[PDB]
Amino acid sequence: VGACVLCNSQTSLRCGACIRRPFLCCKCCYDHVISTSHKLVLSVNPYVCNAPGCDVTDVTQLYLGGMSYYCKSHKPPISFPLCANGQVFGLYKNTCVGSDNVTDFNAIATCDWTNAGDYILANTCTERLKLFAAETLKATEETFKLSYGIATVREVLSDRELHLSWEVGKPRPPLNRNYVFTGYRVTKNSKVQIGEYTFEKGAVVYRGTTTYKLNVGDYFVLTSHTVMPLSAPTLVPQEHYVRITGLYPTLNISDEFSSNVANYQKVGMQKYSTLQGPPGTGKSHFAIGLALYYPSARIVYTACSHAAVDALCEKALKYLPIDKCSRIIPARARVECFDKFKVNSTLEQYVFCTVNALPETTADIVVFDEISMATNYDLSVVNARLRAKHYVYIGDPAQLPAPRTLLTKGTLEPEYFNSVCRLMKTIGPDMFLGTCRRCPAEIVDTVSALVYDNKLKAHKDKSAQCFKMFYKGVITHDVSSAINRPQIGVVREFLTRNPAWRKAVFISPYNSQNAVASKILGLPTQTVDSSQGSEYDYVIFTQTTETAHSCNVNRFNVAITRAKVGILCIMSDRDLYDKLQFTSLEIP
Ligand SMILES: Nc1ncnc2c1ncn2[C@@H]1O[C@H](COP(=O)(O)OP(=O)(O)NP(=O)(O)O)[C@@H](O)[C@H]1O
Ligand SMILES: [Mg+2]
Ligand SMILES: [Zn+2]
Ligand SMILES: [Zn+2]
Ligand SMILES: [Zn+2]
Repeated sequence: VGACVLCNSQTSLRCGACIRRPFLCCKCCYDHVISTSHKLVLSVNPYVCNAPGCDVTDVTQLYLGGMSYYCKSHKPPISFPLCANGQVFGLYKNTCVGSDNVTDFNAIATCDWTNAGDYILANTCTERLKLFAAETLKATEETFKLSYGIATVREVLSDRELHLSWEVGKPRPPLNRNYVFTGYRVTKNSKVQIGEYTFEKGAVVYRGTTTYKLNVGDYFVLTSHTVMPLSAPTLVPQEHYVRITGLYPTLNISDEFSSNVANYQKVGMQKYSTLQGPPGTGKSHFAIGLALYYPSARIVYTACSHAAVDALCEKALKYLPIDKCSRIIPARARVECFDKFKVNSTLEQYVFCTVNALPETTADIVVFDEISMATNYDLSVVNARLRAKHYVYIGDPAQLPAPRTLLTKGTLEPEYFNSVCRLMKTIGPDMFLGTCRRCPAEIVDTVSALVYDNKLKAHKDKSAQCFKMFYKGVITHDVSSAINRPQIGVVREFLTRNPAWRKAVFISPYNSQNAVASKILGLPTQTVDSSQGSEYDYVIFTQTTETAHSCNVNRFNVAITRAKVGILCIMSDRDLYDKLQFTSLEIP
């Protein structure tokens, strides 16, 4: 027994065909079952024909007789429909209102999440539906991981190398660092977890959360996480204040964070505040300075990726007392991340943690950085677990989004990423930093006229070290990713002529190209995903292919805006090459 998801009308009915089983009132249950393929209803007992040897679970055929339910063919003459005239028989069959926006609920519950419009509706609906939509999406995504087959240990070559065998009749997941597996040891009458594992193609290379000596017969499946019911909203009700509440501002502040003191005051004058900033404009710098303006306040810094949280940790290292910081890493995951703070010291003034690894705790201010990669599920988790006085949502909708791996056909705008990005595109951000304080003028001019509507201002001047070369090269593939060796050879010859560029960071859309360029060039390699929130003096980027993946403007924007001094872009698509306001080089 619970509350309807479309009315809040008390009811005992749930839809069994919905993969989330939401409470539905008598009218809503009727409105849903008559217009969709969903016909199973769950009350105290599932509505099913009490006739011996009958299968009818469809509520549209069932009738009530005494204390049992019968189908259309096994019903007595005096028997009444369970679902008729617009309602469904159930507890509280009389406190049933009826929603006007049930058309939305039907589309959300029945869509496969392969079109952008399915995600548009999941962000433009009511708040009660946003939580439901995020549950259905995450459950759909987690259910789609079961379509891949099991991988078992066939042969152990060494430690960091394996031979795998694949469960028949099912496809194989892509082998790279993005996809994390779980290993199991087969016991007598059960199965026990061995840790976390990731695989790459050399015979496969492996790294584990443990040093376990995996033997033949152990198996790996994509790590699936529990979909939790969402209670707290994506955004709490907005409260505006008349003075600063709960916080005591500092008397003297450093000259770096002096330009944000007006915005820092606005943070403490309202329940939640949004800061939109183009790349390299000081959004994360804004977040760490907030701690210095409210020295007594306890701030929780969170983001959706371990990379973005590490970026905040690096800045916090420079500006905050190191003995007041902590990095929250989840139990028994090796995944290498910033360990210059105390690890898993939840009761510190400053806490740096990932969204899905958040502990249930209070804070004075909550800072959510890189908001473009967030989802409504993430926003709900943050309000659920972190109870704070102030919520600061920081990010750039024109940077990396959350991976919507089931989204296939169509283009989703940044305005439909999540409810916080929805505010930034409609009513505007509460705060805004419009001056890029990191990249040279050539990069800023490129991204300003490319994606930021010529509204991005540069603080740095032309460094004259931003170069672009047009070489398609030779594209070679292994399964998921791709490799362009001639484009790497261009960098190799370039690296001799510019010896100040072998400390540079190599960026590429494909991480097989990263591995190949790491072996031949021997440079530090970062993916666009792994470079988020980070800045490097010199960046070398090879586009590798002209595929739709490599030509993504947001992905391309993030990659080239990582450089603070110089960048070299080996482009394959002339459309993006000509839109680069760099200096062109000549072929040898
Ligand atoms: N007021 C400031 N004083 C000194 N350095 C600053 C200031 N604002 C920004 N910077 C520097 O400019 C760079 C950009 O800041 P940062 O906060 O990392 O960018 P960002 O807003 O997070 N862009 P992104 O990587 O998309 O998150 C960093 O090197 C900062 O140290
Ligand atoms: Mg940032
Ligand atoms: Zn349903
Ligand atoms: Zn209802
Ligand atoms: Zn029957």
